[PDB]
Amino acid sequence: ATRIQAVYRDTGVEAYRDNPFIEALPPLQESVNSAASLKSSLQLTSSDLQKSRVIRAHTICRIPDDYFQPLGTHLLLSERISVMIRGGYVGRNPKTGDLQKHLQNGYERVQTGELETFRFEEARSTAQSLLLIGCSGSGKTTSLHRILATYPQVIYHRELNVEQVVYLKIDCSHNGSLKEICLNFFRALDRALGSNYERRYGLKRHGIETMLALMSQIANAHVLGLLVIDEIQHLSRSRSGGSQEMLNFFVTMVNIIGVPVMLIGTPKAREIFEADLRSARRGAGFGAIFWDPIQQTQRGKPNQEWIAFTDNLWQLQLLQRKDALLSDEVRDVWYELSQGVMDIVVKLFVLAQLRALALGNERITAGLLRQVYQDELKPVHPMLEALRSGIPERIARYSDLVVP
Amino acid sequence: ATRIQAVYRDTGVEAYRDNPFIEALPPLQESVNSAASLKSSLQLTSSDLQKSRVIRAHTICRIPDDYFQPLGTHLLLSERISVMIRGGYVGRNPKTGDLQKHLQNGYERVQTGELETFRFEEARSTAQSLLLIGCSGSGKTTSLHRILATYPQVIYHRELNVEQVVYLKIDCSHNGSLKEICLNFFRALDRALGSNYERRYGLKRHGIETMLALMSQIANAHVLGLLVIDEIQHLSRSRSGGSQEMLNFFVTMVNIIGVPVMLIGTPKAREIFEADLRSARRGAGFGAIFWDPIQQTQRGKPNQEWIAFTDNLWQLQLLQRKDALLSDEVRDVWYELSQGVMDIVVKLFVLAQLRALALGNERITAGLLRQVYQDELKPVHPMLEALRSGIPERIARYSDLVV
Amino acid sequence: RIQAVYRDTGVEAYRDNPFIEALPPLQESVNSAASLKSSLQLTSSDLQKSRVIRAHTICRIPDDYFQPLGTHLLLSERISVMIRGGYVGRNPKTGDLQKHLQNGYERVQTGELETFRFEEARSTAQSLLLIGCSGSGKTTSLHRILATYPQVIYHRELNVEQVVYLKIDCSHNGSLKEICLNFFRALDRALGSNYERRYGLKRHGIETMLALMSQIANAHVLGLLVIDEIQHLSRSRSGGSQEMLNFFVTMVNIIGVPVMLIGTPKAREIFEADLRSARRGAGFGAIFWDPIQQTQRGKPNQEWIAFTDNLWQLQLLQRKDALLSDEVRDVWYELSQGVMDIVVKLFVLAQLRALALGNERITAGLLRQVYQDELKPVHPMLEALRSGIPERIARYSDLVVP
Amino acid sequence: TRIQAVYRDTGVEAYRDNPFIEALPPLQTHLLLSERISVMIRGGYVGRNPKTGDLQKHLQNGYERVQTGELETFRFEEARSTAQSLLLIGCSGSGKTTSLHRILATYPQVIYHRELNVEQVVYLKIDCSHNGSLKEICLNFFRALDRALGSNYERRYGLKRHGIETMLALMSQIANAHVLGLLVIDEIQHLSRSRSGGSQEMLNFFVTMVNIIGVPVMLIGTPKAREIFEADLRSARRGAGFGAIFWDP
DNA sequence: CGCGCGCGCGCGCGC
DNA sequence: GCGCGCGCGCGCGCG
Ligand SMILES: Nc1ncnc2c1ncn2[C@@H]1O[C@H](COP(=O)(O)OP(=O)(O)NP(=O)(O)O)[C@@H](O)[C@H]1O
Ligand SMILES: Nc1ncnc2c1ncn2[C@@H]1O[C@H](COP(=O)(O)OP(=O)(O)NP(=O)(O)O)[C@@H](O)[C@H]1O
Ligand SMILES: Nc1ncnc2c1ncn2[C@@H]1O[C@H](COP(=O)(O)OP(=O)(O)NP(=O)(O)O)[C@@H](O)[C@H]1O
Ligand SMILES: [Mg+2]
Ligand SMILES: [Mg+2]
Ligand SMILES: [Mg+2]
Repeated sequence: ATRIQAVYRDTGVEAYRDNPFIEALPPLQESVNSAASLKSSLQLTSSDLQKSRVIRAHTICRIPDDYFQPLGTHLLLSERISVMIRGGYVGRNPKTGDLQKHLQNGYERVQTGELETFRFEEARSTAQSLLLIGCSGSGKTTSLHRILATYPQVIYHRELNVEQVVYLKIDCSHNGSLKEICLNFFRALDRALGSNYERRYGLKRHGIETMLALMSQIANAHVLGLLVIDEIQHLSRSRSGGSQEMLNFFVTMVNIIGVPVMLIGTPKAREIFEADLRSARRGAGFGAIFWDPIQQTQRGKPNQEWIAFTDNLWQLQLLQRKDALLSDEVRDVWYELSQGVMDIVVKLFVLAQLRALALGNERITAGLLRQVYQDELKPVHPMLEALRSGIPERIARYSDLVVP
Repeated sequence: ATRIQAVYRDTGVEAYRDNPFIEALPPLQESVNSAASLKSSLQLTSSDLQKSRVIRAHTICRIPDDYFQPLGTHLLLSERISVMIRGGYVGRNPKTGDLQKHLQNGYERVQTGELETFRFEEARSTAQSLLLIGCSGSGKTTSLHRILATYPQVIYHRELNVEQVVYLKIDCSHNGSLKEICLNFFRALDRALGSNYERRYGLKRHGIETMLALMSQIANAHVLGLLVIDEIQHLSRSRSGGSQEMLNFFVTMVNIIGVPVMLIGTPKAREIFEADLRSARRGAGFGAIFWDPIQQTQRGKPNQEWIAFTDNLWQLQLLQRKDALLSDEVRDVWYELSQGVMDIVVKLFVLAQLRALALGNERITAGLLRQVYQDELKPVHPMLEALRSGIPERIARYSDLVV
Repeated sequence: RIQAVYRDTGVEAYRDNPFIEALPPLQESVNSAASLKSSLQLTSSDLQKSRVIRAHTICRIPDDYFQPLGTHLLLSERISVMIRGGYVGRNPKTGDLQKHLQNGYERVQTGELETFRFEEARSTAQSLLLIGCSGSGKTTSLHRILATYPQVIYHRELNVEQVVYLKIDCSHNGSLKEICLNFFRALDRALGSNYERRYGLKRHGIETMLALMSQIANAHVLGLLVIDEIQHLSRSRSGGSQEMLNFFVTMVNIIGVPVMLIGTPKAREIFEADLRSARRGAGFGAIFWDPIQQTQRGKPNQEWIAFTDNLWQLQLLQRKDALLSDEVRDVWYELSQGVMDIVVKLFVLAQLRALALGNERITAGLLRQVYQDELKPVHPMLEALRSGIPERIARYSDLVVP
Repeated sequence: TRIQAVYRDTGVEAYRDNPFIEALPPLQTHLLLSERISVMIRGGYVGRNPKTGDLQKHLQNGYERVQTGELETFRFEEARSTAQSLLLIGCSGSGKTTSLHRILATYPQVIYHRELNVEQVVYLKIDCSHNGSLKEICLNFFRALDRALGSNYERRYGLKRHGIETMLALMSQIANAHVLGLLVIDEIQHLSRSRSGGSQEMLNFFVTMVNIIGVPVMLIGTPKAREIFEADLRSARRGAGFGAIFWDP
């Protein structure tokens, strides 16, 4: 563990009444205020602007890692993860030691008449699942990292020895194998938790069945509240024997041990989720969260969200000949070269900053944007010309590129 | 061993006379009375409307797991399970006591005397089997262990040193291999019965030959009353003739040990029980129960079942500006979207409450319903398009669906 | 090995990180490329020597003659930024941070604060792609770039050994078990160990041996991985071509070791299948190295002129002439047509032919003779570039259209 | 049969105090062939010299000098891989193999180093695949190696139930354990006379061996096998390190 | 501590 | 190009 002792404050939900695993997480935040906490930026003083060439380049190449502007779509994502984690613990409440008294009293009072029936079972799996699908570059990995960074990963409960783990992030196996997802599970858990599960069960020549049972044993021992699997699109194309095997193992994981599972991938992963009704409505239990590139124009006016995003990005420059205000003439060159894909915007900005910084004419203009677009982004050209064209036939040539 | 102390109360069935494992069970109930006791709803007070938005949203998200209304398809299933649990104990009663002198007298009056024929071994495997197949979302698991939770999971006798496991629910194996199904059996047993069978019998490199032997021995020791294997559709994975091995293991388990077995799956498992007459005959050894999406109009008059279901669901709204009664216009487009699937009719309601709650217009209308249908319930559309068309060629493209 | 010393850098975010301060100091781009200059030292006494000795000392020119071009200013900065940014997320920060976590936890749970951020640790790895023609010097250039940094550094304060770069290559049929054996071989060649013997000969699956690769690469914290010749992933059949890229994409996602991929334009189309195979194949841009053109504009290009003038000085002939005629240089580019390796080999073979013929003079006729006689399997593809035809050049995937 | 090494040097800058070079006889259309083979042997021996002494003193002195002093940069790992590979094209009955065997007959095949635990072999001539596959040329490597020197890799790794995978790593390991000066190969027609989609995989192995292992290889064939040296410039450029030698009467 | 048995996986050949 | 059959090696359990 990292030894975060647990402190118990009750919340306003009747279904979370006196649950030790629920009342140990940061309290229920409002929708607007929760997405405000995700706001991050890179700060630079006036002294850092009067620095030499190499230090400025090295500290300006840090923007993609630390700059982050929340979006309106995060208002919907944060609500789901709030109830996924908290809701899955409802059925996994450690029962009071006085449970047998109630059972025996009910049994003796139903046996002799005077009571029609009695519920002899309380524990039942509550866990569910969802599926967020978006084009590559939609900023889903970083968004999930920054949302989950608010939660403490592993805590400790003093009264009874459970070393609760809230979440752990893994990725799908490169060949779609099921006996490799367990090695990633062990590696991620013995990195996040303080243990050596990779040594004990990793190099031993156990079978597929006798190590899946081991992963299921670690997860119910330290209650896991969410397991997130990324790069699901690897199940597509060259899957070894099949993908339905891994899918229905995850289904068993959701239904039996009550650990909610969240799946992440590109819309190349819709080809594995539409073959029958079961593999679709069970693939997403809170529905899907389909993310799309941001558009320059709203229903009847330019999109203000992109305006705020572009302005806040444009404020972060280390060029001495910078222009404080941002014109529409050079703003419109961004969208005609980026099409709203959130990665290309920041990468083009950083690459243009480096080019201007090193060309000797440290002024950013519309010309440098296309000048650096035409050399340093060549292997991604044809996938964005299709988005520029807007014709569905040219868009549908690529599986990741979702038709509008 | 939760140590529920057994109490013996007599019943009215002649064949269930002085059975230790039948008299110590919940008493016989009428199916109409039994189905009425599955009713449940979310507990809401009037003051819950004046609460924080987040708390109200979290309260709404608990609807899918607490609201449950019994339909007309629960009478038959309740009756079948109530007979199937309790008919398998006639051929396993350890009430046999001093059976030496009676057999000796019979032998010594058959070897010489007027008795042409006497019968000695009256033990029989009285078990049966069921096959419950329905659409993915009809409520097989929920209704199954809401019905089956009126029975105590484990009952203990001390006059006879036996621990009785009345039922045990296990899922199938992901790859259709008998090696994984015993690990699930042991985990379910030691997760319900307090014990440690998983480490003792599961991580040693025992072959498949002896692990099944240990499983049979343990199931016979604890007089298991019902084994329910869920997700039986997983056997379509083993297309190298590996489903026959798993099927005949359960057939053997019914013929000798005597535990009744229940099979549950989507209609994609219908390709399993059609290779020969034996599979189909024993797949439904006491009938088969097939479920379908609930229909809006059974006849010219509207169906009262769906009307009652949707009216009872409509009263669980924490939106403040709520309509007093459920309008016919929004009701007719409620079926038009879910098409009778019991999971989607509730998920649409929950997600529309969450959408109107976040948007600020705390009221449910048809337009918002279709907005939520298009935006968020996206991957399930082609199957619902096929169900909306009504033509057989569209439906005969997905294996899960039944015409 | 190297015993670490700690010198602070100018960057505010590269501060207190042991794996960054141990590296050489941040240098400017002008002196980074200028310091990467090599030549062979000669004396006037070598004029009177034997033919065999002269031939053996002039055959060494391609090995130790390196004049930086104008493109190296970008490559040096790119590699330095990648190496120093790889270690940003891989910094030991669990020194006394436990009390900070507990204080923040009790402040968020009970007090007035809400927006605490546990576990600032993450991955900051980005990928680079270098695609150029076979002869553009994309291998010896990278060798000279990373010859500046020490291979492995031993840090005394904690028993951790750091290796900053590792050089492997894709081989044969684009299988992952190629690169596990290659990875172990390179790692235990650079750092004296027996990793290949401990893990190679054993009967091990692909997915179990990749985990050992990941574990050992995370033990000796690796700041860069170079996979040269990724053109072997193109003609290779089955589902291995996409799965090797899958492995390299997930290597820069969890472990954090940045990956740089080097190939020829034959492997230009291994990425063009999808969007994710292209964005995740060039993180900080992709560098395409075109061959030297005769004129950058209406005026002649000074890069080629400087190259020829500096390369001309490395001659050892009795009747040698320091000056060179314009006719000599004009046919020099005509025969080779932009590809630098062919230039240096044509020069050295012409010098060898002149030395052994008995005529101690270099002339354009001898250059044409050594072009025709020796470079027989090289010219049928140089003809397309010499003729300047778009389709003739576009016949092959080895050479880009312009 | 192995002979002791007599280290006699000559007035050359590149070859100096490197035991793998001065353990060879004195340096002083067949003239070009002999000169080319000699220079590849010695240049390939250059890039693998373990003649270094107290590197750690020098390396740490340079590190400390760069970290604080006025010296710009220090060039760590001055260890290259000097390998070159020509193509030899000529008809089978012309007599190319006669000159080949005459030139490689001049130098001793295997020599002995006593101060170092290395017994390097100057040349190692295997024949190309008769059926045509990746495996048999590497088995041929074991057979030629154990014919050259008293060895038993034919039993340990020749017919051992391994794959096409681990055999290659062992072959490279035993190649650079006794560093080869030349890997000369004849009859390259059957490389692509028959195939299974893997005609260029053997050339991929050759390129990898002349990149990391650092052994200069030689390829010999009749004008039939020129098809693979025409498809793309990577194979065409690497197919002629010092330039191809087409044989004429 | 040595030998016997079984099981898991890897490679080659056949369809 | 994929599935099945065989063979090889390793590990644990018992006397
Ligand atoms: N909300 C955001 N604000 C600013 N930059 C962002 C945001 N989201 C993503 N980025 C940038 O997007 C780049 C990488 O996006 P990333 O999150 O890796 O894509 P991804 O879809 O989540 N993973 P992948 O499957 O490879 O596309 C980085 O440069 C981030 O700075
Ligand atoms: N009578 C009912 N009243 C209320 N909700 C119901 C009813 N029947 C089913 N549901 C809901 O339908 C959803 C599906 O439940 P579930 O138990 O998964 O059925 P299922 O058929 O086993 N799904 P699957 O295992 O994939 O076939 C749940 O959200 C239940 O709450
Ligand atoms: N800057 C340079 N100045 C002089 N010669 C150079 C230079 N760069 C490369 N060369 C020549 O190129 C040789 C090595 O580069 P080269 O073999 O072409 O690598 P590469 O072909 O680009 N990488 P690859 O084709 O994937 O193996 C050197 O020995 C030189 O002869
Ligand atoms: Mg991602
Ligand atoms: Mg179910
Ligand atoms: Mg190279």
